[PDB]
Parts: sequence; C-alpha cells; structure tokens
Amino acid sequence: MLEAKFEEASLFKRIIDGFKDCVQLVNFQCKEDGIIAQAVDDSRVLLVSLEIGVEAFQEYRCDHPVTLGMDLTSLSKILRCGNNTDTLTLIADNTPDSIILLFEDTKKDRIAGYSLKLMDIDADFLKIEELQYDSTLSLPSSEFSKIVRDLSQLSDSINIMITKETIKFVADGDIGSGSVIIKPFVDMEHPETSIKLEMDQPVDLTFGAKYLLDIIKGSSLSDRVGIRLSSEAPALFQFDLKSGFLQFFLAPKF
Amino acid sequence: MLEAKFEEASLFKRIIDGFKDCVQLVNFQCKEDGIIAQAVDDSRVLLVSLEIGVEAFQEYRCDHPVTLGMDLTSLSKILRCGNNTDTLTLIADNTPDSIILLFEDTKKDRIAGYSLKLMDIDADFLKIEELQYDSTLSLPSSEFSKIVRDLSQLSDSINIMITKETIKFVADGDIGSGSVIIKPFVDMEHPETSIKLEMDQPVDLTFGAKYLLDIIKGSSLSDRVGIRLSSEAPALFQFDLKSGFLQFFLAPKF
Amino acid sequence: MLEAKFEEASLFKRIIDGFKDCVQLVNFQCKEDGIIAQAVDDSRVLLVSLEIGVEAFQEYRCDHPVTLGMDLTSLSKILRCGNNTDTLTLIADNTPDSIILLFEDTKKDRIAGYSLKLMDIDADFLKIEELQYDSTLSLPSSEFSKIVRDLSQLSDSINIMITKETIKFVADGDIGSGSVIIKPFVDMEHPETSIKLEMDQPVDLTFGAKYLLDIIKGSSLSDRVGIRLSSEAPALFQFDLKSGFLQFFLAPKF
Repeated sequence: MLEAKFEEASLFKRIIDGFKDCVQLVNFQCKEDGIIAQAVDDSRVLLVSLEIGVEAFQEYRCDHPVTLGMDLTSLSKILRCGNNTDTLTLIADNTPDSIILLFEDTKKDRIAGYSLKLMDIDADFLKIEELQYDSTLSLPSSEFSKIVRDLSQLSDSINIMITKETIKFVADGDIGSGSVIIKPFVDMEHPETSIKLEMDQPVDLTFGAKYLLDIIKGSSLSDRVGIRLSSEAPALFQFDLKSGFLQFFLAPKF
Repeated sequence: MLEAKFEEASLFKRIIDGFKDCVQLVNFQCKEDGIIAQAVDDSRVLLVSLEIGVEAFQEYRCDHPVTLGMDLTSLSKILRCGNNTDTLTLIADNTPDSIILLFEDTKKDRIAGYSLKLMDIDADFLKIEELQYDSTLSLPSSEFSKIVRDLSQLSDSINIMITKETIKFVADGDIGSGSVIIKPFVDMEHPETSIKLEMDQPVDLTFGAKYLLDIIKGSSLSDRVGIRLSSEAPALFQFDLKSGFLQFFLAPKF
Repeated sequence: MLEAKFEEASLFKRIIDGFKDCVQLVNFQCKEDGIIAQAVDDSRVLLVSLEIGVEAFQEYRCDHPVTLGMDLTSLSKILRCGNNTDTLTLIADNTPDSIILLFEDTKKDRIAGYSLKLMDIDADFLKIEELQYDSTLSLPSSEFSKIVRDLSQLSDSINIMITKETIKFVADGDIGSGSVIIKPFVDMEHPETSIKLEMDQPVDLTFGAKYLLDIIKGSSLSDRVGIRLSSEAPALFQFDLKSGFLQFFLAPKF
C-alpha cells in the first residue's frame, strides 16, 4: 500500500523530465524510505539514478516496499494534466496493476483522478558508483547548461579536461572550435553560486553532446550540478533535491 | 448591398477561428438582421452554426439579404493582416463576386483594403436542434477546455456522463484512465463562474476527443459554455456573444 | 592583423541575421576603415551589401586589409553562443586560416573563445548602384515590415507603384487581392517616424514576396528603411547603422 503526495506537483514532473534520455520505461522502486528509479540509454551508455526522500514529499506512506514499473512516455503525458504545483498524490495497492495519480487544487478545489497501467519490467539494478573520482567539481547548473548547449553547436564531441585549478570545456567539430575555461574560486559573495574543484588527478575525458544536453535538461532541479570524473570509469553528474538527488552516469568515449 | 463593421476586428477572427474543424469552406448568409453560417465536418459528424447579431457590430447595413460563400482557409489568412482589434469592415454589392475587407486604425490611421474571391457553394441548411435535451449544463468554457484537453491525452474517446447532480467526464484509452467529476453548485460568490445542471434523464454519451478539442477552441469567445445532450440526438455546445452565439452540434459514437 | 570588438554583440548577430536570403557563404572584406561584405541569391536576383564603420564598433584595429571568406550558416551558429549584447571580439592574423570570436561579460566576467574555419571564396564584387533612381522613398522599417508580411499572404508577387505623392503596395494572387495605399506627409510630430517621397518618375515594379520577406528581416537594424526604385534597374532597400548600412538590391520581375 502506497500514498505519496508532493505538495508541489511541479516537482515530480521535473524529475520525470530528467528522463527522455531514458528508455521510455523504468522501474520505480517504492521503499519505506521513499522512491528510487533506474533507467538506461537504449545503447547502454547513460544511466539515470533517482532518489527522492520522505522529507521531499508533503506526506508519504509505504506500508510494504513495492516496485512500480511503468512507461515513462505514458506517465509523462498524465503529468501534463497536472497544472504544475498543486498536490499530486501517487497511489498503489497490496498487489499493484496500475498506479493512481490524484491532481488537485486546495482552495480552488478541482480534483482529477488518473490511473496508469503498470508495465512490470525485469530489474537488473546497477551500482557502478566508484568511491574515488580523479576529480570532483561543482558549478551552478545554469552555467554548465550554457557551456553544454553552446559547445554542443560546434562539435558532436565535447571534451572536458581538468588541470590544476583550471577546468577546460573544449568542443572541436569540423566546422570549428570553442573552449570555455573557468576558474574555481569563491567570492564570499553572492550566495553559493561559486565554482568548487578538488583535484586528485588530471583528466582528459570526452563525451557525446547529444547526451550532455539530455543530462543538463535536469538543470531545473538543482541550483548546482556536481560532476565527478575518472578515466577507467564513467562521469557522474549530480543534481540535488530536498532530501534526495537525480544523477546521470555517462560513459566517456574511446 | 452590405456594410458590416466590427469595432474590434479581434472578434470576427475569433469567430472564424471556430472553424478548422470546418470544411475550409462555408456559406455566410447575410440577412437584414445580421449574419449566420453553417459548416460541417467532411465526414458529417460535427456542425458549426454561427449567429452574429446587429448589436454585436459597431455598425451594420444590409439592404437586401445576400449569401457569402467563401473559402475559410483563404478568409482566415486575410484576417492575419488584421492587427486584431481595430475596425474590420466587411463589404459586398448588389450581385457579389468578392467580399471586401477594410482593416484600419482610427487614430493611428493606417487603412488596408483586401478583397476575397467569393466561392459560391450549394446550401443544404440544417435544423437539427431538438427542443428537449435529456440534460443541459453550463460550466465556464475555461474549465471545460482543460477537462477536454486533459482527458484527450489518455483516450481518443471521451465519455461524458450525467447522473443526479454529478457530471462525470471520463476518458479511457489503452494507455490508462482518467475521470473528472464535478458538482454543480453555486457560490453566490465570485461572479457567474458557477456550474449549472438541470437534469431530466441520465445520459451516457461518448465523443471523439479530436472533435471536442476542435469544439473547445472557441473557448475564447464566451466565458461560459452551455452543453446539451440527448441519446438519439447529437450534443450541442454553445458559446455566447454580444447578441449572438457560436454553436457546435457533435454526434456521439455507437 | 585584426581586432574588431562590438560593445554590444547583439549587433553583429542582427547584421549576420540579414543573410539567409544569402548564400550560406560570403566574403567579409576587412579594410582599415571597417568591414564590408557581399552575398548574392543562389539565382542571382538579390544582393546584400553590408558596410560597418569604425564608429560602429567599440574598438577596431586592422593593420593591413584582409578578406574573411566564411560560411554564414556556420558563423551564424557560433553567434548563438553569444548571449547577445556583451562584447564580441573578432580576431584574425597576418595570413588567416580561421577567424576567432571572443564573447565575454564585463562584470559577470565569463569569457569563451570560439574559432571558425575560414572558407576562402572567389570574389566577384559588384557595383550596380545607379546614381539616379526614378523614385526614392523612406518609411519606418516597422510599417514596411507589416505591409510586406501582410501582402505576402495573398500573392507571391507584390507590386509596388509610386504615383505623385501616393505610394501603392499592391499584392494580387489568385486567392484574392490587397492594397495598402499611404501618403507621404510629415507631422512635425512624434519623432522622425514620417513618410518621405521624392519622385522623378512614376514606377510600376513588382517583386517576389519570398525575397521581400528576406529583405525586411533586417527590419530590426534600423528604425527607417529607404527604398529606391527604377525601371531598367533593381530596387535598393537600405537599413542604416551607426556609421554604416545594410542594403538589399533586389531585381524586379518581367
């Protein structure tokens, strides 16, 4: 039995919005301590791990863990009915064949009850997170969003390279080149909105932009994206939430 | 001879905007007491009846009734030249081969004179309005607009059913279900913006959404759409105007 | 050697925006006194001549004249990286194989360095400007923009005709007709925003709208477009700049 309600329906949509570089389809494991999901690129090159905690909801109740396999595209659509930011409630039962979605308005007071036919897919769950990453850095999602979108113009292949206190975003296609090169630093100034690099190694990794754009789509979710990168491993892009995160592991080329 | 001028050109466009689920083509019967038109779906399943009264214009003059058969799509385009909301004048003569359209600005004072080649089509005019409808109801266009657009996601086939003081909008496609269920009621409160049901029978009618969306397009014209529904008959959706209406008769499935 | 920096990057984009009815490709001759370019329709019917002066830049330095042949579409894209209105710097060297573009923010202080592979195209440069034009007129770009876009609906062929103190923009396709007829005049009133006709002859010229729309795209650049027209010759549409212009010579039909 499950009753999970976001105060602000806007949220769950945004989260679901971070698929679509995900395989139209996904399992939503609903434990006692919230929800997690796992989607993978059709060619197994990007992985989206989601985690939403109890404190992220307005109210949450899961009596016994239940796994909600569903078709994203489909669930995506139902979320359109959602006038975003008022009171999506998710619901399921002892044995679930469909998940129920209750949008609402509290004091305009119009409630609609949509159900989605549950898919039931086979769940090979992955734990590829490394402990140590050659480099970690975290800049504000919004900036990264441009740097991605901007380089994505020139090249199909965006190269990220970190040198001592120097991060270099370099795209080089056949039409031309471009490079964004930015300090860490920290202004004691605005708010956070600063650049944070802790380096253990140099790195020279290069990723398909097509994916980067699909990653940075979840730029809306956080203020600040944390990137981790290592040679023999993939890169981890992390957007943070009230008491959970959305994260994209994306394999580098070569 | 005809000289018909809307003060606000915005209007006539909006009205013409309620075709397009109409057959690119239509007769515009211009009597002494205003204009009426009649379009039908290519497959004869939707009917759009328009009526615009004298009081709806800023000025109107028809010396002898005249029938203006014209190509909507074409006339639609000329209306684009219209900076909406300033002084469309329609014009025609004793025997008409083209209708003239004079857009203007009163005190910016730029006038443009467009003519449209009159089509001349054969006019089987229909009077299928029943006297008694099993149920009448009227809610605010804007709400209905969502309920239509929203259910239109899940199903291709939206079912409207009225039970004693309970209207149920139910869409059930193969991807999932959805149901919007709303009271009548009346708040003595805001303005009108209330829900009005007078029931004589239960009804369980189901219509193609594809059409419903084409009907609710004319949501802009009124504040409040009046729906009438009966079993052996079609449904009548009515948007109201200064001294006239636009209305869609749409046949139910089965 | 070249260092050319617009204070407001917005500008150079807008200028480049006035191609696309230009052959994806163009030479940019960078003299000591600024830049000029010349593009032509693939079928040689429209010509775009650009001239940007020193005073139009924030700073400009050309040590010896250099010619920058480049692919518009490509250069167009790099300009997207430009958050329009902050500090595009163009750069090239003694012998140039690529032009470098430095976007910036002055006190947000994020700099990106893009290079574009220089094309090298063969330069047949044209000087078809007549001295005397049967008629000159200049109205505000914005008005002309509508009159073009509006007539462009009815016809494929827009006819401009100037009679004594009467300019007549007439489109007549097969769907219908339209005519915009406007006085010169002058209100000593608003600002400029007046209509200016000096006539030496009648004219009855007719141009492809498809092009007119491509011409009036550069409506953003000036407030006021100057049109010149002569029978045996093409028409000259001129948009004006800080210390230069963009201009379209377009041949009339027949």
